[PDB]
Amino acid sequence: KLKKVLDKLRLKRKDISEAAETVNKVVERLLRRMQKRESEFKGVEQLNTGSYYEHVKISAPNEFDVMFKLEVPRIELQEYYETGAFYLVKFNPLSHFLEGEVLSATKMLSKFRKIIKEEVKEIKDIDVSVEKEKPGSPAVTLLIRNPEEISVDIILALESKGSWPISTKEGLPIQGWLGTKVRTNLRREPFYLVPKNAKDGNSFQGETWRLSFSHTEKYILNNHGIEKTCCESSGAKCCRKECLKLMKYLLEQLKKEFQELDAFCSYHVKTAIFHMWTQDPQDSQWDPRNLSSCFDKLLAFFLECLRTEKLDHYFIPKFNLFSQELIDRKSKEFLSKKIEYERNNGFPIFDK
Amino acid sequence: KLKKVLDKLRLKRKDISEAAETVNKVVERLLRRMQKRESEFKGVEQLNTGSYYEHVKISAPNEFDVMFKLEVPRIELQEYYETGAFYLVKPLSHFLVLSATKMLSKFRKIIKEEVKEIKDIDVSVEKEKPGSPAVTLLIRNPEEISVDIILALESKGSWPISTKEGLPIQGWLGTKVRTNLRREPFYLVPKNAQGETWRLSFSHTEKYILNNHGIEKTCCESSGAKCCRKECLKLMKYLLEQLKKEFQELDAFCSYHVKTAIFHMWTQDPQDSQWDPRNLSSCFDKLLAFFLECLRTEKLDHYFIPKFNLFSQELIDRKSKEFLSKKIEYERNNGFPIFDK
DNA sequence: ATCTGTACATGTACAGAT
DNA sequence: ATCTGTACATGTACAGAT
DNA sequence: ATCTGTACATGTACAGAT
DNA sequence: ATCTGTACATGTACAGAT
Ligand SMILES: Nc1nc2c(ncn2[C@@H]2O[C@H](COP(=O)(O)O[C@@H]3[C@H](O)[C@@H](COP(=O)(O)OP(=O)(O)OP(=O)(O)O)O[C@H]3n3cnc4c(=O)[nH]c(N)nc43)[C@@H](O)[C@H]2O)c(=O)[nH]1
Ligand SMILES: Nc1nc2c(ncn2[C@@H]2O[C@H](COP(=O)(O)O[C@@H]3[C@H](O)[C@@H](COP(=O)(O)OP(=O)(O)OP(=O)(O)O)O[C@H]3n3cnc4c(=O)[nH]c(N)nc43)[C@@H](O)[C@H]2O)c(=O)[nH]1
Ligand SMILES: [Mn+2]
Ligand SMILES: [Mn+2]
Ligand SMILES: [Mn+2]
Ligand SMILES: [Mn+2]
Ligand SMILES: [Zn+2]
Ligand SMILES: [Zn+2]
Repeated sequence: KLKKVLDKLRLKRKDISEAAETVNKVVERLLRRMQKRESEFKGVEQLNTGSYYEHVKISAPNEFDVMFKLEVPRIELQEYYETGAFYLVKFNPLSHFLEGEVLSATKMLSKFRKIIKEEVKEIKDIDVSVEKEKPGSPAVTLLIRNPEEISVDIILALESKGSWPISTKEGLPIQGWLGTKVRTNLRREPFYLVPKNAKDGNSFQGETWRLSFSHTEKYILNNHGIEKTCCESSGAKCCRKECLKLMKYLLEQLKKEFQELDAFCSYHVKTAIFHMWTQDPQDSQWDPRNLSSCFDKLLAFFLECLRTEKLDHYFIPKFNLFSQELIDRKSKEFLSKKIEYERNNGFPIFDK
Repeated sequence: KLKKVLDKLRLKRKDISEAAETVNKVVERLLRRMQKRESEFKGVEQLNTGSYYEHVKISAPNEFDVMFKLEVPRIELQEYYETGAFYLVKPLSHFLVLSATKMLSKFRKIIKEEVKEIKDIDVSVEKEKPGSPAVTLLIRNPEEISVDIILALESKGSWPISTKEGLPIQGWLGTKVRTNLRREPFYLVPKNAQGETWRLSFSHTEKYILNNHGIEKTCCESSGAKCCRKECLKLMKYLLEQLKKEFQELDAFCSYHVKTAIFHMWTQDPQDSQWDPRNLSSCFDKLLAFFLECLRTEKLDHYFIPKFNLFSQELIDRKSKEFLSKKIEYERNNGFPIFDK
């Protein structure tokens, strides 16, 4: 039943190679342009992120996420009104994006965007354009057409190599699951800042950046067991990723049908399951034979998050992704009724 | 019982700090002399190895092992008579085939000279034992402390073909750990087999394993469950040391035999729950049983180099092995009287 | 003549295909 | 059960630069 | 290139609780 | 007797500064 759904959701090697070969050409070309004729983004490095590179992309290989990360030493952060996740950056190639020592996200994103657009114009063996800028998005989104519509988000990121900001001190609670050595090593990796980029008429709007832990999330997805052999060729398979896929599909299906659910996103699902993985750390609590129970307990957990208006960021405990300020109580109650319905009627929306 | 023995074997924080502070002074000084003064070993780097740094040193902090590793360009290895572990190898121009003995001699000469210039510590250089890669230092606070300074070539290429089927950790530590470990460099120490032969060393890998030894990532961490893997190693090591001090029939045996055996046992019994502290006795007993089988069948393969049998007739006499078997069997069946000495 | 940033060479895990 | 494409990590060769 | 500062893992020592 | 919490000690990886 749920196994037959996962069969449908499974990507096909044919579609994967056709998608990947075209995506790599465009990314490769954009990346080379960044390290050229004294461009402000010379030295920028590529880091593949998101569902496709975590092997939890469902249905089709039609959306890819790439981080163009730039190392910036000597930066100091100021936390933006105790939000936990938003910061001003302060201190040179990047001199054109400054204003009284404060690095403007929107100025930097604009030039980044301008360059990409120019480079996309010079591609004439692929049908590829740049999507209209959505406010509140750090991404420059490319729309490719070959066998299929394919989205690529190119995400500008500042890379800092110092210790993670204090707001994350109590985050990443993997001690009982992946352990203290994994946590210490992960926290020795750099942290990343992407441009917030909203037009919410607030102070420091265009100079605000948001933390990103996509690199850490990637490691976790691909190293997700308490046993080192979880899902390896001499280990036992778990159903952790399969649950993620199923929850992701439920949300996508609902989202494409109801615009009441615009505020919700797959990152909500990803964050919830990270908490569940912490709560149930044993690989045996994610046995393939117990896919139904496992999926069901995930749904149950997500409903509790919705009811209590509380789903803390996994890395930044005080940043509540389900705050009244972010998502209306009505939106949450709408999604609760929709989830509850599917759960109690055999998930009819899986058959669409 | 066995818990009371481990109490005795436990090092003391006081002795640890007193030993370490003196060892570090001498190593620090020797290391600087290798670079800061223009010698053929400029660029050599320090890597601490062995029981003390694996936290399986027993009784006293009186023996320390340090690798002075030197990165070298693309060398090519020729396997020395299919032994698996020994190879001829191809600034260092003075030691030309790169001669282990010639290189070790200069290394040794330098160290000896530097030790002469130390006048706040009582420290000398032990007489060279042939077939030893080490320059051994003898220190005295009031207490005797040995330090082996081990010259190593560091090579960054793929590990030699003789190791392809070694490190069988797939069902224990897993395929990702194995692949990553095998991406680290490998090392060659001048252990002669003759004077131009080097021996492979995986002390760096053994160190990672000792400190990352569970199937669960949390084994022995503050939010994990403690196992008795290291405690078994300690106990087996003590049994051998105690026997070795009493019988010179056992001169050919060493702690590396014990370490290799337990590596195989850890592979054979990968589950952390098969090494529960509550089952220390069973665990120790099954280790003894395994070691006796190695002795009976004259077979204890190197963990990294499967075809190199450390218990070959060529290395240890059948009589030595039969002697050790009777001695182990006796202790096992009489409540380990030798633990009370 | 030497040095180097870029591209390729080699290996393997994951997961889909047979 | 075996086989195969993609991604990703680490090493090294080399045309263009110094 | 070398050195120091920071953070945290792995030990040990011991008291109060179980 | 064992376990748990705190203190005290050493080791070790890596970033930023010199
Ligand atoms: N791909 C995708 N796009 C979505 C989803 N829901 C909405 N969108 C599109 O995002 C734009 C508006 O931004 P948003 O803040 O509402 O959406 C972001 C982000 O786009 C989304 C997750 O996308 P992703 O990074 O590609 O996800 P992943 O690769 O893990 O899975 P998959 O792509 O298979 O779904 O979540 C939102 N978001 C909020 N906070 C975060 C955060 O910290 N990190 C990330 N990565 N995303 C965050 C509009 O174009 C809208 O259509 C959605 O589910 N998927
Ligand atoms: N410390 C120590 N020394 C020993 C032991 N048995 C003999 N010796 C002394 O070593 C001289 C050389 O003879 P050998 O080649 O038989 O001895 C080596 C090596 O010395 C010994 C293990 O010593 P280690 O490396 O310090 O061990 P670790 O630090 O892990 O444990 P601990 O110090 O707590 O015991 O084993 C022998 N050996 C043989 N092959 C290897 C190998 O591949 N690697 C290593 N590391 N050792 C190997 C003798 O003259 C004698 O004085 C002994 O048990 N311990
Ligand atoms: Mn995505
Ligand atoms: Mn995206
Ligand atoms: Mn030793
Ligand atoms: Mn030694
Ligand atoms: Zn798994
Ligand atoms: Zn353990």
